[PDB]
Amino acid sequence: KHKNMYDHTEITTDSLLALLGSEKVKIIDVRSADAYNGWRMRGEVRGGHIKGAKSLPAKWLTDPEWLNIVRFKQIRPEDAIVLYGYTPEECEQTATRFKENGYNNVSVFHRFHPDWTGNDAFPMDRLEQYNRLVPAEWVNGLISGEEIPEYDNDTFIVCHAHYRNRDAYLSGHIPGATDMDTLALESPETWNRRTPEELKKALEEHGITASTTVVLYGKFMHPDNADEFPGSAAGHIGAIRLAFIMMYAGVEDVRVLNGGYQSWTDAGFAISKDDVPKTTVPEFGAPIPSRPEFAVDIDEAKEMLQSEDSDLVCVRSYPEYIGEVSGYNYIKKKGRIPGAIFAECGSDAYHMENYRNHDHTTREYHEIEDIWAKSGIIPKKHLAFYCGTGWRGSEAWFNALLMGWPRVSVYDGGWFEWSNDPENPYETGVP
Ligand SMILES: [Cl-]
Ligand SMILES: [Cl-]
Ligand SMILES: [Cl-]
Ligand SMILES: [Mg+2]
Repeated sequence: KHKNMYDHTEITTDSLLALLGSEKVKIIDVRSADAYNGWRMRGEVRGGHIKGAKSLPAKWLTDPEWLNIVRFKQIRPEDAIVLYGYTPEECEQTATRFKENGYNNVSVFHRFHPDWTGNDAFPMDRLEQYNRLVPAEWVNGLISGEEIPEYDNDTFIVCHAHYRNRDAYLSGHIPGATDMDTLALESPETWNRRTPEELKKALEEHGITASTTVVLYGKFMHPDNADEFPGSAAGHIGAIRLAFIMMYAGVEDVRVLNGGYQSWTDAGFAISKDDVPKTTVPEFGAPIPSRPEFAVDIDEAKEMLQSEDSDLVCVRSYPEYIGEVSGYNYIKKKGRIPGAIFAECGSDAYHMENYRNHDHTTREYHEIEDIWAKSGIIPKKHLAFYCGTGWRGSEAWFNALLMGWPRVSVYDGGWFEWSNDPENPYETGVP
């Protein structure tokens, strides 16, 4: 009876079942986040995670901040740790890593697949709209013409988003993908979505119809506030921003590659440097916008601040929230919209650390859900997420949409439109 860094105790199905409600037990899913979200990556008939399990992909073992990731997930040495993957062998390195860092109660559950996934009495959970947030393997099957799950279409396009930075695309992109400048779908004057006529033309010239499956992704290139356009380096926020606008416009099937370009190269797939010409289409095929409820403008937003069942969700940084900085080099006004609920995005206007993992995949949705709930951000309300100009609001909105929330919007104008009217009230300083 000694602590063994390399030999791990197995916990049986019956023991684990009896512990599903224990507050002192942490069930840890070491598969990829996409499998955790619900993708049936090994052909299992029930996808998702053991009910109550947290997500800690073994892929993160090479991250030097691994222990800080564990600690901010509130996984503590006094907890009983139960690990599972598709196989117990996939858990061994994670089990050892926990034991090397002072975690003495670590078990491996051997029978998640196919035992747990294959019996409907064993409770599981999943991200309700997981099929909109696709893994790299799905994209690779799509462009290769292979059969893939959650796809019944015959027309697709892979779109590499960027803000006036074609080099983000030309320096390496998914084979066959074409680039879309974010300026194609949003106006540099208002930083809102363009008019219906402009959206129709822009989508057609990029080869997109309403019945085209659009797969969006961007390249993270370490945004720097010292640069004139830091957004040129936050390509995957821009991709989700464009996903919002396309879904607003009326593209029926929009997917986002979870984690963006890094997920493609982390999977080891081939990259291309061809400047792929556009294959235009003549008619978009649906009235624009087909889903106008996704977009909230300033008059409705003011109404939502007065309504009991509605709220605006400020997805800005803390220095922006208290009026220390405006967040952007082209905005002078500092302050915040009075009455909005704060949901801190991350470090600045071009980072989403509170909504992402280190590899830029979306944060474990239960964590987003629970933090939001502590502030009264809940699905029974009509929610309009916003930020400076709508990029971060769109990513927060997308995370809520993935959870299946029935009334979530982006207040497009954000602080930029709000503060451009001097008659609009604003707060400043620490609350
Ligand atoms: Cl949907
Ligand atoms: Cl990004
Ligand atoms: Cl604000
Ligand atoms: Mg805007």
